[PDB]
Amino acid sequence: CKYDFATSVLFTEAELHTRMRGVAQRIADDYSNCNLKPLENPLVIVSVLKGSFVFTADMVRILGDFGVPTRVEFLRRGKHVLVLEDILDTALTLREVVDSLKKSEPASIKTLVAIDKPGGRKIPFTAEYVVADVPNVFVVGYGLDYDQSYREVRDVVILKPSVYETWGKELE
Amino acid sequence: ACKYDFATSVLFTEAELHTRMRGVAQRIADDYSNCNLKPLENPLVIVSVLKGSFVFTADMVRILGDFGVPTRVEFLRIRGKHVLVLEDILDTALTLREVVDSLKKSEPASIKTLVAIDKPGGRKIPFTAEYVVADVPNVFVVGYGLDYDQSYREVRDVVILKPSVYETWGK
Ligand SMILES: O=c1[nH]c(=O)c2[nH+]cn([C@@H]3O[C@H](COP(=O)(O)O)[C@@H](O)[C@H]3O)c2[nH]1
Ligand SMILES: O=c1[nH]c(=O)c2[nH+]cn([C@@H]3O[C@H](COP(=O)(O)O)[C@@H](O)[C@H]3O)c2[nH]1
Ligand SMILES: [Mg+2]
Ligand SMILES: [Mg+2]
Ligand SMILES: [Mg+2]
Ligand SMILES: [Mg+2]
Repeated sequence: CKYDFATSVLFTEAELHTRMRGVAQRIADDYSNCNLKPLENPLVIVSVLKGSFVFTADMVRILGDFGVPTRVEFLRRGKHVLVLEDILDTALTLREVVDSLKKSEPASIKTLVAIDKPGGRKIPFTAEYVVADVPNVFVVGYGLDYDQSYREVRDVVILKPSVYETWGKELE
Repeated sequence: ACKYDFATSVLFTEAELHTRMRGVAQRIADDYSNCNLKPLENPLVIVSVLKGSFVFTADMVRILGDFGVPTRVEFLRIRGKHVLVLEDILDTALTLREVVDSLKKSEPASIKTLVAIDKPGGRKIPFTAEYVVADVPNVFVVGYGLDYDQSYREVRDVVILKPSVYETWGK
């Protein structure tokens, strides 16, 4: 492949940004009757997990270029809150987090994930905004990690078992 | 001269910063090639500080990744490890000192500092960053992680903040 520990590059960096610009136009349309201004009424970004900091940094600057001003917060009333996550697999985290952003009842609350793994659900969750779908394969890159590594990968790729095995007999 | 409204001037852009970051990534590559940096085994621990360094952290770990500097991030808003702290702006250098001191009490292999914006004239205590992306005078800024009350972090460029914005807002 293009990398030396992958078998396939699912989504490149040019694809996600292109998709995130598309979703940004969707969020700019859906949030045009909210009167989104800096300070007074800026959209809130809830950045769950530890691997959502790459997607969050890219998204807040794509929404800003689409006139959708934001204010971020990290979790690792009268406000339209937006929860962001690197990947949506089992969907148990968001559900709790989403249901937990309601106890401080916001103006409105939707979810935005960069990578949706709809095939690995345990409870029926659906995000209003998804940048891309991926089959039930393990994909590192764009902040995603295998034991805290390979987050720095600009692309969403698939780690070769060898990499997962070669690291096996170093642990003990 | 400003490409915005909430600002009087544009000190540095997303393009000015990115080019400066590749040059600092190479030096990070030069000075860390003797440590034998490898994923999982011994990656370069990037300790991101504040809520604002998260932008500068997201772009810098993808430039250090281009030059072959694998990393594992930690956010503080390490034993026998090479730790590299990152912070958006360096002012009084107080916040940096304590974080590094606290980090020093875990005995990391090494430990240096990397900032995107340094305000050398804002020093309460003396402090030198091992790596620096840009220098600004003693003016209040926003953008690229630098915020005005949780706002303006989304600005792609580091800009000086207009006075009207926080005389009107600070009452
Ligand atoms: O790099 C990765 N590529 C993947 O495909 C993947 N799938 C799940 N994870 C791990 O899942 C945890 C949170 O995901 P969920 O809450 O959606 O289960 C996080 O702790 C992740 O480490 C992955 N990490
Ligand atoms: O948005 C901002 N624009 C600025 O120009 C600025 N100067 C100082 N600060 C704040 O002061 C802190 C300095 O921390 P140090 O002790 O490490 O210098 C930083 O971490 C910030 O909290 C700023 N925030
Ligand atoms: Mg996650
Ligand atoms: Mg993980
Ligand atoms: Mg050097
Ligand atoms: Mg390479």
